[PDB]
Amino acid sequence: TNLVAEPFAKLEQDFGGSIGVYAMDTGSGATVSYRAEERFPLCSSFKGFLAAAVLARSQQQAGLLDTPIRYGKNALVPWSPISEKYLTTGMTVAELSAAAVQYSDNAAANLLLKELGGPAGLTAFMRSIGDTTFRLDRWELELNSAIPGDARDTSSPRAVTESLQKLTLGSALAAPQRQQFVDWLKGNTTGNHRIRAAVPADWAVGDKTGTCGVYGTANDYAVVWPTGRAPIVLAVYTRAPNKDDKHSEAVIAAAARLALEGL
Ligand SMILES: C[C@H](CS)C(=O)N[C@@H](B(O)O)c1ccc(F)cc1
Repeated sequence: TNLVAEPFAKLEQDFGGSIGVYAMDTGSGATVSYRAEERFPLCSSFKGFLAAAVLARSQQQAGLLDTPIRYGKNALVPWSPISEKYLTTGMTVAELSAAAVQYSDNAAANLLLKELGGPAGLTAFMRSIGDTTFRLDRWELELNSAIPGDARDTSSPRAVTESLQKLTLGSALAAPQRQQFVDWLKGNTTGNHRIRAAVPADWAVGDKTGTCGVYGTANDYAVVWPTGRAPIVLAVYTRAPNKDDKHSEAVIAAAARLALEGL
């Protein structure tokens, strides 16, 4: 819990919806929590964990990452800029994972989900590193419905942070695989106005965003490297109760700030 929750409550009330935060200092063990136990839509942030499910297989399947995929045009659901660009060449499993992570590429996420046996398969992976909260049920783009109280395609900020720590900094992935996942996260292009905007620009960050396009539901999670110190892992999710509600990158940044300053 949190005995100085007031800063977050005010931010949430001003926003009009739900804020969800869970931050961990790996070095000290300190944590900041606000609706950290409550379910929020993953939207696109599942793609980070997806690439990690991929990097995990690649430890048993050699050359999985270099495997080209010659996808067709009807793989190209909206918001697939990298896939769209590379339609004519195809793309490797690695490049798909990269584009999944750093551009939120929709088609590339679906192509990887297929290689792993769909949402249930990604969900199996996360159960296998100790996440009993995460569940992916659907593909892009239906998984973005963000319907109030729908448990499909949801996790909790703390289980997202705890899983992210396992895959980037602990033992769930082999050291190189682990380095590749952190490197993919560090090259993200979509998170500049969210958690990154709350960090001092001297700290290395890798993050993955999600944006459902409805119900003011948007999110981001991150590993952040302070000067001289163990890294911080955090997740900041949002939703709102009207379909019409606009999400807010500012609130995600602000809530991340409050977590970082809490720590
Ligand atoms: C409707 C929404 C676009 S607003 C969508 O279909 N997918 C989300 B995703 O978060 O799952 C998304 C958002 C931004 C991107 F650049 C890529 C993907």
